[PDB]
Amino acid sequence: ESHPVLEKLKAAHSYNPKEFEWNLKSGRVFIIKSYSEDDIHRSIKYSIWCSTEHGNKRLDSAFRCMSSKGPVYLLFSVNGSGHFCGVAEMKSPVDYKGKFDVQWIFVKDVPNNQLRHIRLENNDNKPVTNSRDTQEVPLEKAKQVLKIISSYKHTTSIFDDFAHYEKRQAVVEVVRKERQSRNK
Ligand SMILES: *Sc1ccccc1C(=O)NCCN1CCOCC1
Repeated sequence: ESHPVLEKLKAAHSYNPKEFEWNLKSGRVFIIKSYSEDDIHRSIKYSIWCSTEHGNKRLDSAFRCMSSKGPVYLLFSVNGSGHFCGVAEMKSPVDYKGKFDVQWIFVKDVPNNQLRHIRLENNDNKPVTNSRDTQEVPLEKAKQVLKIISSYKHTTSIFDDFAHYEKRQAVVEVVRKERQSRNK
């Protein structure tokens, strides 16, 4: 049983492409720390993201500075998960509490133990796996991360729980409408 939303997305997008250029000629790369799986699922299916107010202004500034002279890539992980879950390219400036277009490219779980050896000089030389939201990754270390994420032979991804997230969204909307209706 495969869900038609996911079937539609997989046919319209080339997720986890075999020929991905990790040795970037230019670009900027940022960590995104999400609060929940549900937000990741929502972002993949609608091609949008919202950071915090401060996070939005940092990504807005970076995208407009890049002026399409190179990509802005976002490396996604939810707080506490122990893996990265995909990478998207930022595709629009922030629109105002503030959302922007993203294009998901990799959707796959990469355990933190494959990336912990990469450390970020611009964040007290901490592992890239102990970053906060919108932490920027230096270009050479971004190449190392993207090469590992691109080539890692993943065993699972959020897509394996896709129908679960669909039902969760649908139930949440009905619970809210009933609750709003009882307040009137
Ligand atoms: S608005 C959006 C778009 C795509 C995926 C998730 C979301 C979302 O609703 N996020 C809610 C929590 N955010 C945390 C950071 O501050 C903004 C809201």
